[PDB]
Amino acid sequence: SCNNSCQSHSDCASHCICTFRGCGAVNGLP
Repeated sequence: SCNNSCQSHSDCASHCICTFRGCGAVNGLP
């Protein structure tokens, strides 16, 4: 779903959590 770096939903999108390890997806999606 979201495979990009970010700190505060700066690069993330579509309700994608952002952390030190970049953005995250749901249900293990691309």
